[PDB]
Amino acid sequence: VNSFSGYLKLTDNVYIKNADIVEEAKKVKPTVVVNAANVYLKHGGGVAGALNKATNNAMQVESDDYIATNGPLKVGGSCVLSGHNLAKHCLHVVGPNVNKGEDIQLLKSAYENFNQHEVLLAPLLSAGIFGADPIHSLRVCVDTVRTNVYLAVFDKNLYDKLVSSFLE
Ligand SMILES: CC(C)[C@H](Nc1ncnc2[nH]c(-c3cnn(C)c3C#N)cc12)c1ccc2c(c1)NC(=O)CO2
Repeated sequence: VNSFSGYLKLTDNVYIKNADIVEEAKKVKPTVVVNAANVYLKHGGGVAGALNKATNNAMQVESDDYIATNGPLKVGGSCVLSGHNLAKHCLHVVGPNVNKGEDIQLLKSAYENFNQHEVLLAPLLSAGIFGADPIHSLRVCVDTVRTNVYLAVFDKNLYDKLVSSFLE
């Protein structure tokens, strides 16, 4: 149904909210929820672990079957799979992990995957333990994505910092 509510409008197509992406998926029933994935789709921590646990491991079982037959994704790439009980589809997107020395330049390619979907509920790519500067990740999102993106950032201080920085 895509019933998003309580978001701050940053640009004509980018919205942000201080919220857990899992709770937003349950409330919104979006057509697409984005997972902040790794190349072998191992959903142990961060956003991926939170989405997988909310599907009672159904996401991991599906992802393991996909990987066994197709092999790993590339950094900056994506994969559409079932959204299970959270969404119609899950778009698994691999942002670069700069704490593991991956190229930050690939974050544009990661967000470019969103342009295949009219509307998406998504997290901030490459932020948290992936190590990118969260203000830079929001700028790449705004400059790259042309479709409607609703960003859920589950940290009040980080949310207030991104909004404040964007309004400068
Ligand atoms: C920047 C953070 C605010 C963001 N985290 C989140 N953002 C939005 N909804 C969230 N729910 C939870 C949650 C819910 N339950 N649990 C046990 C967790 C956890 N962990 C976490 C979460 C974040 C964390 C790690 C990341 C990425 C983004 N991006 C990447 O590319 C990979 O690494």
